[PDB]
Amino acid sequence: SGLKIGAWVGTQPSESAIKSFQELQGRKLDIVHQFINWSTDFSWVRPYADAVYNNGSILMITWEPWEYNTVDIKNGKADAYITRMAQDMKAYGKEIWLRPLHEANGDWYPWAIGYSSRVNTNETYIAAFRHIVDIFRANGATNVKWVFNVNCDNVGNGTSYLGHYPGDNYVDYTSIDGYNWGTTQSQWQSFDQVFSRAYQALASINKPIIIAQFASAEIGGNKARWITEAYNSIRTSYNKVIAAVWFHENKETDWRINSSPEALAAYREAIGA
Ligand SMILES: Cc1cc(=O)oc2cc(O[C@@H]3O[C@H](CO)[C@@H](O)[C@H](O[C@@H]4O[C@H](CO)[C@@H](O)[C@H](O)[C@H]4O)[C@H]3O)ccc12
Repeated sequence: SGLKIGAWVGTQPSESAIKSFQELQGRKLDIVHQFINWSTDFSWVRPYADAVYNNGSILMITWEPWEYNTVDIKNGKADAYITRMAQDMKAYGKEIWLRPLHEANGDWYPWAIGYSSRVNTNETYIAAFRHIVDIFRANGATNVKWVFNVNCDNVGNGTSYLGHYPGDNYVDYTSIDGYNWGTTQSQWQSFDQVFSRAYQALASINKPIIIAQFASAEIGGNKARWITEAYNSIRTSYNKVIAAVWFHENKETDWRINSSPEALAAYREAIGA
C-alpha cells in the first residue's frame, strides 16, 4: 500500500525507454504513462503495452480526442472507433488505466469546458465520458479502469473541479495534474500550493487519487528541495493519493528529474524503496 511511482518518460515507452528511466531514478516504475490520440488504434499501442507489462508495470494511457469534441462523442459519431478500442483492449485482457478527455477544467484542449469555442459544457462532457464507459462495458472490457481528471487550477470560463464529474458509477480513480512553473512563463509554488485545492475537492469522492502529471521547473527556486518536500507532502498530508506520476520531458521547461544533478539526487532519495 506504499505510494506507487510512475512516469511519462518523455517518449513513448519502449522497453529501452522504460529501462533507462528505471536506471535513471534507481527504482522500478510501478506505472508507465503514455499519451495517444483518437486516431490511434490499439495495434499501435500494443508493442508499448507489451513492454510495460513485461516490465511488471501498470500502463496508464491518456487518451486525447483531438479528433472529436464532446458533442461528437456523446452523439455517437466516434462510436466505431471507441468500439474497436474496447474490443481490442478486452482481447488484450491486462489491466489498463485509461484517462480520456483529461484536464477538462482547463482551456487548452478542444474537449475542455474552458475551450474558447464554448462547445463543451458540463452536460456534454458527462454524457461523452459516460458513453465511452458504456461502450467499453458492453464489450466486456472490465480490465479497463477509468481515470477522471482535473487540472490543479480551473482555467477558462465555466471551469470547476466537479461540475464535469461523470459519477462514481463511471470512475475507478480520480487524478490531478499540475506543475510548479517557477518563473518560466508565473511564480514558484510548492507542491501544496499547486495541489491542495484540487485535492480538497477530490477528497469528497470515495475513489483513490493519482497525481497523473506533475513536475517542477529549475528556475525561480530550489528544485531539489521542492522534490523532497513534494514527496514528503504526498505521504504526510495527501493520504488518499495512491500514485505519483512524474512528467519527465524537456519541453516547455526542463521538467525532467535530471534537469540538474541536485534534482536527480533529490528525486532518487524522495521516491523511496
Ligand atoms: C495555461 C496552463 C495552466 C496550467 O495550470 O496547466 C497547463 C497545462 C498544459 O498542458 C498540459 O501540461 C503540460 C505542460 O504545459 C503539457 O506538456 C501537456 O501536454 C501533453 O503532453 C504530452 C507529452 O508531451 C503530449 O503527448 C500530449 O499530446 C499533450 O497534450 C498537458 O497535459 C498547458 C497549459 C496549462
